[PDB]
Amino acid sequence: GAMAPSYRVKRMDIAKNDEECVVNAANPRGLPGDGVCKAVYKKWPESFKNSATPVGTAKTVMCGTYPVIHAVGPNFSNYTESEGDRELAAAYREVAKEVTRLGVNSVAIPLLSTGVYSGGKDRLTQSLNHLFTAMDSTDADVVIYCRDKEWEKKISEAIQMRT
Ligand SMILES: C[C@@H]1CN(C(=O)c2cnsn2)[C@@H](C)CO1
Ligand SMILES: [Cl-]
Repeated sequence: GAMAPSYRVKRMDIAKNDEECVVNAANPRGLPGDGVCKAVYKKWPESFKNSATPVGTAKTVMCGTYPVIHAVGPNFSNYTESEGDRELAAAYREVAKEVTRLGVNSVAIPLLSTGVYSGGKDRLTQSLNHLFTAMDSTDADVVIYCRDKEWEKKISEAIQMRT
């Protein structure tokens, strides 16, 4: 575990993370995809061997000894708000199980079911709160990666307000 488990946020490419493992915002078919998924594919393509997994699940594949946790959030274009919410919370629960199993002291994590899976809605708060619900019982240092300047501020405020 980390001596004083923390949450942090950085605005940069998660492929340049300084953590012991990464969470990919994966598609269910293990395809290179776009956005975070494509950056992850470029950096750790070996981690896409048999990475396909259903919505609401996480599947870890090693790139060397570096664990890539492929977490499949729902595409809110396809799911109802109710069913998508349930699957999004489930994907993060599976990430917490994998982070725990791996014994890492840190993890780099993107906000699942944002961007191309958001169904054109702002899901920062929904996705971040499911992240916290799953990760709060873990003792890994969590570093959230984002790309938007306004999202960085909102995530940073949400972290700071619970300390
Ligand atoms: C891709 C990231 C996250 N994001 C969203 O998910 C989104 C989608 N519809 S409203 N907001 C926007 C802030 C753009 O930057
Ligand atoms: Cl960058």
